[PDB]
Amino acid sequence: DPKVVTYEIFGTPGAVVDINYLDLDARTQRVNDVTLPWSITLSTTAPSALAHIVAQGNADHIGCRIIVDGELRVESVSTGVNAQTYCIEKSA
Repeated sequence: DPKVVTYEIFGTPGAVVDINYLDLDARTQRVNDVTLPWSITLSTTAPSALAHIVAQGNADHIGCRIIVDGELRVESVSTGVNAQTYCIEKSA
């Protein structure tokens, strides 16, 4: 069965952020003006993949998770004015 990778961005309900995330073709995607909380789910038949995401907007509290086949792999949370959050999983 395919590997399922989910990115989550969360922290301040209703905050608006912009996002760059890596898809499972190793291509960087851009999403602008997204409301929190937010997620996207991707899948691949490759057994191993790089995954990473960065988000930033008007939230003063913001975090990210990378979940692979239901398993939490990495988590980061930040507090600060217009804070940025970054998660990377080098072997999803």
